[PDB]
Amino acid sequence: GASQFFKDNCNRTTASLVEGVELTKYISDINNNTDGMYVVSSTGGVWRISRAKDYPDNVMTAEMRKIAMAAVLSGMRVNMCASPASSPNVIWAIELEAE
Amino acid sequence: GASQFFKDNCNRTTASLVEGVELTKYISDINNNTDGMYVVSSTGGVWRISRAKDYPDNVMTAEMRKIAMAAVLSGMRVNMCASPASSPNVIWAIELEAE
Amino acid sequence: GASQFFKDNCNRTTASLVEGVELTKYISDINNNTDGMYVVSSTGGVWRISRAKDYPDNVMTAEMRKIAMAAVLSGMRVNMCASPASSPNVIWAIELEAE
Amino acid sequence: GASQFFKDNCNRTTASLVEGVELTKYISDINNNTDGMYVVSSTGGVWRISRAKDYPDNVMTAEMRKIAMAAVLSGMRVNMCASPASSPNVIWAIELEAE
Amino acid sequence: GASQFFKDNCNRTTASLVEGVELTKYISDINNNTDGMYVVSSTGGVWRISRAKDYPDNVMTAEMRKIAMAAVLSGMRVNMCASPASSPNVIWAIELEAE
Repeated sequence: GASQFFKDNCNRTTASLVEGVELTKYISDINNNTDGMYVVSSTGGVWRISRAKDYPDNVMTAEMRKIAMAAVLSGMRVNMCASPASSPNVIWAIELEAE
Repeated sequence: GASQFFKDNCNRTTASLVEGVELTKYISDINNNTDGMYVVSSTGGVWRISRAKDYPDNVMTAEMRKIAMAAVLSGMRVNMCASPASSPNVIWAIELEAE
Repeated sequence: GASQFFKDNCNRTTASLVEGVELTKYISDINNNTDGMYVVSSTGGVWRISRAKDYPDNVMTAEMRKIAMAAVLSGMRVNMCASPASSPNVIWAIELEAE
Repeated sequence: GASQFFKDNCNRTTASLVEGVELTKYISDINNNTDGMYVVSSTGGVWRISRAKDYPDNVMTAEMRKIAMAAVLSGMRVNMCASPASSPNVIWAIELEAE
Repeated sequence: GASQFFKDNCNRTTASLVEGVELTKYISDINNNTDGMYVVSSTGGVWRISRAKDYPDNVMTAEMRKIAMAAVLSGMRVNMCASPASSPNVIWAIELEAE
């Protein structure tokens, strides 16, 4: 489940905390309208991974992409801090968990 | 099979949707007349991977290459949104599926 | 245990050595007040990974991220040289340990 | 075996087609006149991996290094389009095969 | 042990050949006087991985880090061309072996 750190850091934002998600699809799309990176959960949820060109969020967002692909390949679950009202929703924090 | 999101997104374009493709070869070529990144399926179909030097699509196309190689290395299948307006067809979106 | 080298180099700083830690979560966060990369141990301790924009520390901190993610995915333990001057404590050195 | 596509593209070059090669060593060297990336086959052949500073071949050559490393670590075979009469030979195209 | 190519290339320098090293720790350190990337063997020896800011040695030094981490993670041995001038000795060339 979500570490207390992660939980605490999400609640103080107007985002929703999603725990123990299994990601089953990883999407790269450069079509004009959908241009971006997406993940889909086992339950059919869809999320957009945040993007950023400038330091330092270009680092965090790169790692988000690494975490998402690692979850899909290995079946490890993730916890997410994501916007609560949109389709697809956007990821603002993600936590890869071994246990 | 392809997620609904992925399906929906490809259906809005001139491109066609290819599902359940097993990629078995990954190619990098720097000969000027055939320069490019390609993948080959178990049936011998060929696709070119999109490239881009500018942000943000240089990010998405880097992720397409990562997805392509992951699929070849692990046998995991992919869903593609490919444009038939070039030989080989060009990948505009790709979906890695565990499930 | 930490190598002699690591041990000795951490001793000559104002930070503390943490040995044989099992990392079980890896976090990327772009929320306003939490912006960064974090790791969580099997014992619920939390650390911030250092970051740097310019050469050569950009290389070192990139490797810290690769090491931390490798530890989470493989169960390999780490040794850390962390400064407790911040909360969460910040990693100044990290040692991946296998065989 | 080399895909038909890969064969045809090397067929249209001045190179040699090298099939079913097992790569067993991966080398990085920064010494003055031997500097470069090289691979060695199970039977002792040596090839230099092409390098390039400029887009788009900087992308292709990075992918060639990734394919080389993957073949070494996983024992997967590669097909090459390479110079035939030097030592080391240079690789102009490489195909990673799961098949 | 080392390929003959690797041996021949090291022997043209002031550096020394070290063979069949099993690396067991991988270190990233940004502390002021110990700022760099290091590896430690099963035998307890320590080496510094070369760093480079500009093309083309930034490519080769990036590959050295990749090789070093792979060795630690997989237990695969390396051969190194290392200069005894500095302490710890500096890796100028490295060869990952599979077979």
